[PDB]
Amino acid sequence: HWGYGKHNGPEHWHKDFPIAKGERQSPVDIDTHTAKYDPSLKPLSVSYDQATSLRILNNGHAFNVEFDDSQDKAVLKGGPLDGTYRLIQFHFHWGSLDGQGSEHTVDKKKYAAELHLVHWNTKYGDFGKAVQQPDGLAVLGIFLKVGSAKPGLQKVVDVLDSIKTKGKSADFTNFDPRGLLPESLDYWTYPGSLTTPPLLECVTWIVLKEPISVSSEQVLKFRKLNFNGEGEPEELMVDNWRPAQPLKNRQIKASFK
Ligand SMILES: NS(=O)(=O)c1cc(C(=O)CSc2nc3cnc4ccccc4c3[nH]2)ccc1Cl
Ligand SMILES: [Zn+2]
Repeated sequence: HWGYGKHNGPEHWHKDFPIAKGERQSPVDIDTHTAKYDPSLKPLSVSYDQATSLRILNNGHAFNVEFDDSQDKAVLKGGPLDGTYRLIQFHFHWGSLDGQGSEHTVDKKKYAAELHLVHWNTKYGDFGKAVQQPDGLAVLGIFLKVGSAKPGLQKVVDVLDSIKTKGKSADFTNFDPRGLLPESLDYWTYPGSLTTPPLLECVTWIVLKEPISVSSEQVLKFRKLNFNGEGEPEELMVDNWRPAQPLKNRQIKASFK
């Protein structure tokens, strides 16, 4: 039922999912001036050398590139995190125009898109149990701006026509998510939630300061995807972002400056 339209978009989600008005909802605006530099924060450890991508799926809201998370192969640690978080999937949120599309904002700035690399805490055994825990997930968020192409993105862009509509999937092996990372791993971090229903308050958000650039042609291909299934009226998959939510009783920490 939920989606991103006038009638079922973010401002409606609270009726099915009451925590949408909770105390640690995401995304948020990152006020860079009031983010607290924490010299005790560690460098993020991104260990994606042995990542095994499996498949790409249009789930009707976005597309997910899924990984084999049945061993410690692509893991996130360090940073604000205790213990080890395994990559399960990544996906993006993007706009109908270059001036919008990110979920997090930085001093109210919206990026064209935002990449979420979703990881679950191995102490909880699997993703489904992890999302019921307050430290269950760690999502690495990376902003996308439009400029020069991201060559490491092109494999993803080129398979989108094979997953145009809801429920379509395609094999997607040997994709290296290191090609989606900017040079710096400087980040902001704060406790929050899934940005999509069920909006569970289980995420440590780690948002990189440095965006990656992607070309106008790459983001255009995102915008040709469909939220509908095959054989249904075409509604372009665009503006699949949730706006900034109240920060409430939270502090955003900076690993830099
Ligand atoms: N936008 S986000 O917060 O990074 C984020 C997005 C998503 C998705 O939207 C993937 S599609 C997706 N469909 C479902 C259905 N039920 C779920 C129940 C619990 C948890 C996830 C669920 C889910 N995720 C999954 C995890 C995260 Cl952390
Ligand atoms: Zn997301």
